Amino acid sequence: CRYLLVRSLQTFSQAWFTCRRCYRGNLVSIHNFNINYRIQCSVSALNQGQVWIGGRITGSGRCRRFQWVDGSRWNFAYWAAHQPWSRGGHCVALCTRGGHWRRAHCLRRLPFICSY
Repeated sequence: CRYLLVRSLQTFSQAWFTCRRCYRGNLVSIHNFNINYRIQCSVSALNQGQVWIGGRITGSGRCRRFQWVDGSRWNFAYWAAHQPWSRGGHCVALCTRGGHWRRAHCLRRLPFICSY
């Protein structure tokens, strides 16, 4: 799997289409700790505090489940302390320090990681 850091600040919806349109790929799915760490290393030189990953919440009410926008199975999560269930939104952002994930409102411009 290859990861590409796009430093331009885009909303989550803009970032997913751009990966598909510019790089023929998707927002990164993260299936284990080694990938999370490799990405963390790739974003450590970002002055931006958070990056978009391909994680989103789907469904309603009690049937709320996490999904990858590439459709792969959700088998790993590296949540920050007090994350998720924070009500901060339906999209997932990786913290550039420590690689821990946080919920963010999809209407935020962040850098993002494509996988290809």
